[PDB]
Amino acid sequence: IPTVIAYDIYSRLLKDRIIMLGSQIDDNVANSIVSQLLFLQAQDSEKDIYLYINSPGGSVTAGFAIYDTIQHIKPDVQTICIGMAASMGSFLLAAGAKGKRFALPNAEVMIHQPLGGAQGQATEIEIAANHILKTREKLNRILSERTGQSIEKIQKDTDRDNFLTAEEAKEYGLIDEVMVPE
Amino acid sequence: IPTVIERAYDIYSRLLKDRIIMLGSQIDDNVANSIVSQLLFLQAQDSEKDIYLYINSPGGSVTAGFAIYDTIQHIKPDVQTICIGMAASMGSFLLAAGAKGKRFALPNAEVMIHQPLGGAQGQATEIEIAANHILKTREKLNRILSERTGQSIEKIQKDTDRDNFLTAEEAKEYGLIDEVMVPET
Amino acid sequence: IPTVIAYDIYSRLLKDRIIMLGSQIDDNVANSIVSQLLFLQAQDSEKDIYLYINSPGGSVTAGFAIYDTIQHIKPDVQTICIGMAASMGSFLLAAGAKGKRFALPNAEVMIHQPLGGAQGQATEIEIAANHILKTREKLNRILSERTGQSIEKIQKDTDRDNFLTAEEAKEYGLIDEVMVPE
Amino acid sequence: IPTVIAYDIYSRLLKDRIIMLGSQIDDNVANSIVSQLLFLQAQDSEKDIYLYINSPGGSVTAGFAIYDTIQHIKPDVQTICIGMAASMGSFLLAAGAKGKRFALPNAEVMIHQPLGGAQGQATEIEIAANHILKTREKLNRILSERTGQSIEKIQKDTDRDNFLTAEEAKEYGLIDEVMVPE
Amino acid sequence: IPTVIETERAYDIYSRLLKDRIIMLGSQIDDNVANSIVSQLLFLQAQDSEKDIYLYINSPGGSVTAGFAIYDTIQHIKPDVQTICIGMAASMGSFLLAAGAKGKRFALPNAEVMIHQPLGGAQGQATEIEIAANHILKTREKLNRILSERTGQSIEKIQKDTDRDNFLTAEEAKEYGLIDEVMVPE
Amino acid sequence: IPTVIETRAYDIYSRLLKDRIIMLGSQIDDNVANSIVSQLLFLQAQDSEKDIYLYINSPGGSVTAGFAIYDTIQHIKPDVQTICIGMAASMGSFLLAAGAKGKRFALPNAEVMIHQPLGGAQGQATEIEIAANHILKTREKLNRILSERTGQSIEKIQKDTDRDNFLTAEEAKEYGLIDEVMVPE
Amino acid sequence: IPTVIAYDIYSRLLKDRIIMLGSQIDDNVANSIVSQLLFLQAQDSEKDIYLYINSPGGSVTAGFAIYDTIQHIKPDVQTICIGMAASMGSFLLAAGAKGKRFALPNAEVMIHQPLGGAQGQATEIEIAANHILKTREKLNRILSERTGQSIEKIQKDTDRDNFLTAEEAKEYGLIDEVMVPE
Amino acid sequence: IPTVIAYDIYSRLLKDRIIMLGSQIDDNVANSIVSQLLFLQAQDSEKDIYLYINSPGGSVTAGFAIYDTIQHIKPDVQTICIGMAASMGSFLLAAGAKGKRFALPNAEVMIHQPLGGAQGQATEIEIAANHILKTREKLNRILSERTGQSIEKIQKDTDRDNFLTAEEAKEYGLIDEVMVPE
Amino acid sequence: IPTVIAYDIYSRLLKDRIIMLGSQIDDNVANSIVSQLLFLQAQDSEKDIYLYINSPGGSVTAGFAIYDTIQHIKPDVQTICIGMAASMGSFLLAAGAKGKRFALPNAEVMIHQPLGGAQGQATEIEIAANHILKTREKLNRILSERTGQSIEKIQKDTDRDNFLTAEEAKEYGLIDEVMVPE
Ligand SMILES: C[C@H]1C(=O)N(Cc2cccc3ccccc23)C[C@@H]2N(C(=O)NCc3ccc(F)cc3)CCC(=O)N21
Ligand SMILES: C[C@H]1C(=O)N(Cc2cccc3ccccc23)C[C@@H]2N(C(=O)NCc3ccc(F)cc3)CCC(=O)N21
Ligand SMILES: C[C@H]1C(=O)N(Cc2cccc3ccccc23)C[C@@H]2N(C(=O)NCc3ccc(F)cc3)CCC(=O)N21
Ligand SMILES: C[C@H]1C(=O)N(Cc2cccc3ccccc23)C[C@@H]2N(C(=O)NCc3ccc(F)cc3)CCC(=O)N21
Ligand SMILES: C[C@H]1C(=O)N(Cc2cccc3ccccc23)C[C@@H]2N(C(=O)NCc3ccc(F)cc3)CCC(=O)N21
Ligand SMILES: C[C@H]1C(=O)N(Cc2cccc3ccccc23)C[C@@H]2N(C(=O)NCc3ccc(F)cc3)CCC(=O)N21
Ligand SMILES: C[C@H]1C(=O)N(Cc2cccc3ccccc23)C[C@@H]2N(C(=O)NCc3ccc(F)cc3)CCC(=O)N21
Ligand SMILES: C[C@H]1C(=O)N(Cc2cccc3ccccc23)C[C@@H]2N(C(=O)NCc3ccc(F)cc3)CCC(=O)N21
Ligand SMILES: C[C@H]1C(=O)N(Cc2cccc3ccccc23)C[C@@H]2N(C(=O)NCc3ccc(F)cc3)CCC(=O)N21
Ligand SMILES: C[C@H]1C(=O)N(Cc2cccc3ccccc23)C[C@@H]2N(C(=O)NCc3ccc(F)cc3)CCC(=O)N21
Repeated sequence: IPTVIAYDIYSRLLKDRIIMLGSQIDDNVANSIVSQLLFLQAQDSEKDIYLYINSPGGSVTAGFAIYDTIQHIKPDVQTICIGMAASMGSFLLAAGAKGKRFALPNAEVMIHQPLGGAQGQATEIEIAANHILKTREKLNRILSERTGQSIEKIQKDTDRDNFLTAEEAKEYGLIDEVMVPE
Repeated sequence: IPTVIERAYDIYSRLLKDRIIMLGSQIDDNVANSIVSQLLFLQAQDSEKDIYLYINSPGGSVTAGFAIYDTIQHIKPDVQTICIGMAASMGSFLLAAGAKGKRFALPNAEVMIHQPLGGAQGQATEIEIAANHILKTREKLNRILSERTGQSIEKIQKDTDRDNFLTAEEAKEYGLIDEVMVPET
Repeated sequence: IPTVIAYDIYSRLLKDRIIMLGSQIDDNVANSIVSQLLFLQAQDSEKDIYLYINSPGGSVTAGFAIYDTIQHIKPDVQTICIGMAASMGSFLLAAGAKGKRFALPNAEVMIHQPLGGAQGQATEIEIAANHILKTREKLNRILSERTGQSIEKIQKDTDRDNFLTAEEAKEYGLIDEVMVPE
Repeated sequence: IPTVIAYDIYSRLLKDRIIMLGSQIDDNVANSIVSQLLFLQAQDSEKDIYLYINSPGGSVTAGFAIYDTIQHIKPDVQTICIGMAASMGSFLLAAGAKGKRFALPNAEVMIHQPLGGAQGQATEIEIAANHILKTREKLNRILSERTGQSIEKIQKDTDRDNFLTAEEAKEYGLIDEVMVPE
Repeated sequence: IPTVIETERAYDIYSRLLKDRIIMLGSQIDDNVANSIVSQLLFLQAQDSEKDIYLYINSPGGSVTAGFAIYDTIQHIKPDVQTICIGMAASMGSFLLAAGAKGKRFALPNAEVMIHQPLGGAQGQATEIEIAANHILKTREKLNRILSERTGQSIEKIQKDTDRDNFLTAEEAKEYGLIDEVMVPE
Repeated sequence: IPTVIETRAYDIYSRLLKDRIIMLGSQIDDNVANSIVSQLLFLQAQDSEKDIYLYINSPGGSVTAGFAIYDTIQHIKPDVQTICIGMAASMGSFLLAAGAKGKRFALPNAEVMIHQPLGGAQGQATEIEIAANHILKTREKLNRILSERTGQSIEKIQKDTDRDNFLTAEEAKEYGLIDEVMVPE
Repeated sequence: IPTVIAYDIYSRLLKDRIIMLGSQIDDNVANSIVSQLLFLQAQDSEKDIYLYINSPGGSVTAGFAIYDTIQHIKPDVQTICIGMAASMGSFLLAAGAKGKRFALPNAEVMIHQPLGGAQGQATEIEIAANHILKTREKLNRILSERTGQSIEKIQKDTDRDNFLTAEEAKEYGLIDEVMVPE
Repeated sequence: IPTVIAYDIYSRLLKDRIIMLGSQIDDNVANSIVSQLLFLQAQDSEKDIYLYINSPGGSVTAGFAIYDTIQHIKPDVQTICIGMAASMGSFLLAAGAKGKRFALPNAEVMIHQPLGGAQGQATEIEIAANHILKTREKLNRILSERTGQSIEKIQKDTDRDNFLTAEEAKEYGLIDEVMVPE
Repeated sequence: IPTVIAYDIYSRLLKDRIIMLGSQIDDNVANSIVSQLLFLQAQDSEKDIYLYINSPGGSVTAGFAIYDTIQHIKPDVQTICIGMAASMGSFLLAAGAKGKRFALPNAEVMIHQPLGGAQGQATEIEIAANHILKTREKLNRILSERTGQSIEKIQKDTDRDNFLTAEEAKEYGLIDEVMVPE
């Protein structure tokens, strides 16, 4: 990772209120992004923040740590998909400030239902199944609110992996604009 | 495994000549296929004479256990069940499935009952299908166990929530067996 | 495996025209079952054969080796599900002689779409995908013929794992009768 | 982990009296949090401290190192659940200053009985069982004091994994308020 | 394993011993070993319900439930089952040595007998560990009660003497009541 | 591990060491002992009169590494307070008991565990005898010191450490392993 | 292993009352040798048995199973070392009938103390040590009786690995004669 | 391994007094060869035995079990090297009856010093070193007697791997004749 | 490893002429200790150096690098055993300046013969054995000189692991004094 003069390149972007979500979402990545959001709010509660998303998704609870911190803070958080946003990464792309959710033209967006597992006694499997179904209902309700699509349509469209172009993601309501090059 | 000469037989084949079938391992499809074949063979040799099913098993596959269960109910001879050592999980289900009045345990045998085990990985809807299947399987097992023990389905559900170890005398009181086979002085 | 006097127990059942399909279906299992079917036809071309099925399925081509040998020979092949018939095992259960397909009352039948995999260049993945889709069409067409259900219904009902009781399998047309105990 | 100007982002939050419990609880995590608590008390014995919790739980003794240090020091320790608090993480959430325990709206709280293991001679297994049962009695007694729920209710409600929404965690007495976004 | 031919029938050496009513318990006790020994005991009872059976024990023990399959079959059948320890009888092997017909439990002079409490494990939730602990404690109570009956020692003494590995010579096993006689060479 | 900067940058543990707090927060091996011994000797050189605070959250470990720490504590002039937070087990509980008389503490929910030493021996009969004699002499040395520091008899310590023995903070005070439970205001 | 006509070659030697101890001594080898000794006594109570020893030793309890069976039975058991007899193998060589213990001229005999191990609590290590020391005292006392050497000399001479030629083994009293070729 | 009518091919050769040493020499191979030698002596004490050698050698004590049994029995044992005789295999080739040691023309003979290992305390390494040096002295003394070469020459010529043609092995005195084809 | 103000704790002790030998002795540890000794001689050729020993020993040549550097330099090197000094660690403890070799009261000292290994040809094993025996003679001669015990006594007392208390090590001549606490 190069240095500019001294900042590593990512720390230099954070100085200009750009946060990089560029990996699988796990608790470490979420804790870092949450801390960056809270720090940027403290530096300036009015100026936009820019969340770059190039992520295959990951942990749903880690993604909700980021989601709730975005909604909590005062500054608008713009989202921009570059490369790919899949699964919980596409959920966070849709969670950006209204009118300020973007993708570049060749970015890939993918939506699908949550994944998990359960081993053990029948009653333990039932608890695990009830939990993942309730988690899917929670994700679909918020995605319905942020896209304008019905919960029934989101349920059908996420039954299996669903790949969208940037223009399809705009038509769906996951983003507001394709950022076309000059 | 030793051989006896009467015809030369391995010791298990010699017991099968006297209508004794050994369920002495974890229940998998291979064990079930062997026991099903033995039951059908013994019915063909003599449709009236009892068969003796020895059980020393920690259980195993529910579907493999139902292959044995359904074959026992299908054939004409009574199938006596005897628990020696241990009958756990699907092994205790099969012990309870013997001919009425002919389900036994020796005095220091261990019987254990509990809910079925399994697992699922994948999409939420795949986990839901797997959960619904294992819950329906537990309902099926509990209904039959209620019929064969005389206990209510509600009681069987409570009593199998966790591992429940029974002595031979406790298994008789519960209705999983009819008698403890006490040794002659 | 016990001996009866001298036959191993499975060879004794074959003397009474009973074939055991009691394992995952691979080429070795199929080759054995095909050989047994051809031998039994040669011993007596008129007397029924009994195919016991307790199988989680397996290879589709190995299953079609058994299916085509059943249809080729002159004797009726009865099928009986004891324990479980899943995937290609349920296909073979449905392939028995009309009126002579059975299950015992607590036997489990499961139907679902074929599984596979492909790695490599885009064009290699396309060839593999086209092959498994054509295989699914072939399975569904034959299952429609043997059950009386439409291809559209079979496609919907096999999208995910679908567990049937013996009575449900009779209602579906996968078997003719539940063999209830005296 | 980015730098702000020089602090790593987590060290910058600690300058504003924010401690991150963002991983599984082991002795290393506990020792670090204990040290941070004692340092912040020394800097200012009156000003609140903020404990962020995004944790699946972990070691009960490591969790009690954190619990007893929170109760020992003079400043109030606010707790906030973001993402998830499970097992000993939910215990620590409930341990925050009365009136200053929070969750964000989509945070997950899970409560369950302690896990462990025992191998060896019958008398060794008896010692291990008695120890884990006494540990569960200690956890339930403290959680009863902090939630207002009876020990009998906590015992029943933690027999298996019990997932709570933020609002359910407030109703239970694990938190005081859901921190709703403006 | 060698073959012997008697005039003509060919036997592996262990099958030839079984023809003379000798059963070999010569390995760790698991369900497969127990199923074989149980089958041999039932077969020998059917061949002759009156003639003694000889159970050779050279075993480090093993599964308690597999051992109780053997124990209960010994008590069930009509013939006396002599037990003889050669080499070693440890843990559930020493329990089976003590279970032979009264007056017909033997050891050769340099055989090792070891007694100790049962071993096991549990992993999982507190309530699962409690169920596992209660089960192994009840199993130890059952073992100790039977060993008290077969040796003449009190349950309190058996509990103390099996807290840790306790190695006995053949003569010490006789003094304890685990065997009746040391078979001293002529 | 976070850094604190005072108008000097310290990792948080180095900042605690500036206030004479040493962290024994892991399994005791030679590396941990060498670090703690160096810290004790440095703190004595900085101030020979001011108390040192040894935080203990440890499952124990090496007996010889623990005796490196024990002997350094007794050697130096300053009193070393000991405080158990979380857990002190095995050699960690021995070191808790080794703090300055009247200055051994535990927080209320801390766990203390005492047990006999663990080890191994492999080889010829005479090599096993040497190893056994050594671990028995090591146990007697530990028990003699624990008797001195708790006021309990060697025979009581031997009985109470035969198997794992878990104590609450209040039980550890009653036993003489600590002087006070540090109750919160 | 070749067949002679039908016996495998070892079974043909057993017909002539020759038992082969030709491997490491474990419980399986001891059970086999014990069974062979008891069978040979039953076939002929008067005729000598020949125990061939080419063994590096092994389990002390398995070796004592063989030793006690040799002393129990009525026939004399000659011992002959060919190749090597080490550790418990040399103990069994010395245990043959008085006057009928042999080695061929280039055979190797090795004597040494018993090996073992213990891991666990100090009291467990003490029990293990006391047991191996008592086992060594028993072995050395029997070797003193069968060689004519003092217990003190046997203890000194077995402290470390001690290799003997056939002639040295005769001089020591471990064998009676070197079987020199015609 | 084919059957002739019924014998496996090696058992058929043993019926004509031919023993195959065709593998690495370990105790199992030695025990088998010793048993075959003793059986053939019992069938006919006067008729020659033929020992085929195609072996890379192996255990020195296992080789001495074979060597001493050859010298013990009354029949002459011819040796024939076909393929290769190395290390203890070349020692056994040289041990055949005087005038009846052969090789086929393209057979390879290799001689070299014994191999072993020693691990542990200085005094244990010393015992192991003294043992392997004494073993080498024993091998060299016998090879000197059987070849007519000096012990000093054999020591020098076996310091490293020394490969001989059949004709060179005859010149050395390891064999008596090269068996040239008709 | 903590910092004091800036030095890591071990570098701060080196500033006060204290060298820590606190691990197994390998070439890396020896090279570091040798460098520290040469640096301290340069900093002050007259002032004592303090070598702390808590070591299970290790490489004999690495230990002799340390030993010879101690004897080469002008300053007295005090040695102090804390925790344990075993094998080459106890050799180095005995190598400190006469009158300035110490142990704390509960420190363990263990002496024993050198360990090693050799695998290969007889002549390679002989070279390895002669080397380890010469190494033991060199160690014993120096230990006799430094303790005042005879070489014969040192040989007997190091045949097996020999554990000494601090007081016993003083009686033996391995240290001069037990450093008793005030
Ligand atoms: C265009 C707009 C926006 O959409 N982004 C999102 C974004 C994030 C990461 C990578 C991107 C790549 C391509 C396109 C947009 C990317 C950030 C950008 N910002 C800047 O470029 N700021 C100067 C700046 C950048 C880096 C730096 F180190 C210093 C200054 C902040 C001000 C602003 O309006 N924007
Ligand atoms: C709102 C309140 C609170 O609940 N927290 C907890 C908290 C912790 C971690 C992440 C969170 C994310 C979302 C919401 C609360 C979060 C900390 C916060 N603090 C600040 O935001 N302080 C400015 C600040 C932050 C970071 C920084 F680097 C400099 C200043 C301290 C003063 C205070 O009242 N609060
Ligand atoms: C009842 C009917 C049938 O449905 N089967 C299928 C079947 C196969 C495998 C296991 C089964 C278990 C339970 C129920 C049916 C089973 C075989 C059977 N046959 C026999 O039982 N024949 C005597 C026989 C069996 C075995 C044997 F070794 C000798 C004879 C052939 C004649 C016939 O009509 N039937
Ligand atoms: C029909 C024709 C043929 O195409 N085959 C090939 C074949 C091979 C293997 C499996 C097959 C399965 C299905 C269809 C053909 C199969 C062999 C068959 N033969 C027999 O069926 N011969 C009786 C026979 C079979 C087996 C047996 F054990 C005894 C007799 C030899 C005589 C002959 O013309 N044929
Ligand atoms: C109360 C007393 C004591 O018992 N300890 C032990 C201790 C050690 C580790 C964690 C603990 C957690 C909870 C309770 C006691 C803990 C240290 C403490 N000290 C301080 O708190 N000193 C200010 C201080 C701390 C850290 C820091 F970075 C700066 C100053 C030194 C002065 C003193 O009397 N004490
Ligand atoms: C007593 C009754 C019974 O409950 N069993 C069940 C049983 C099965 C396996 C092991 C057992 C061990 C202990 C006790 C019962 C055991 C079988 C037995 N049978 C026999 O013993 N038959 C003679 C026989 C057995 C074996 C053999 F090889 C030859 C004949 C069939 C006739 C009969 O009524 N019984
Ligand atoms: C007492 C004497 C001695 O025997 N040692 C050896 C020693 C080494 C390592 C750990 C030990 C633990 C306990 C006992 C002795 C220990 C070093 C000590 N020195 C000091 O303590 N010097 C102040 C000092 C220490 C550390 C530091 F960072 C700064 C100054 C140098 C001056 C001196 O005479 N001594
Ligand atoms: C002496 C007595 C007894 O205690 N045993 C137990 C025993 C079992 C296994 C190995 C043993 C080794 C040493 C000593 C006893 C051993 C069996 C023996 N039996 C025989 O020896 N029977 C002839 C016989 C044996 C083997 C054979 F193949 C044919 C016949 C049955 C008749 C009898 O009273 N006894
Ligand atoms: C010479 C004497 C003896 O010391 N042995 C021991 C022995 C055992 C194994 C390998 C040996 C190799 C070399 C030298 C002795 C060997 C057995 C031999 N016996 C025979 O040779 N018996 C004929 C025989 C052997 C094998 C066979 F298959 C048929 C007959 C039994 C009768 C007898 O006195 N002896
Ligand atoms: C004695 C002579 C020499 O043979 N060496 C080689 C040497 C190298 C490494 C380790 C050694 C250990 C023991 C003995 C020699 C060692 C270097 C030494 N030098 C110094 O000691 N220079 C002061 C110096 C050393 C280290 C330091 F950090 C500062 C100054 C340079 C000047 C010189 O003549 N010599």
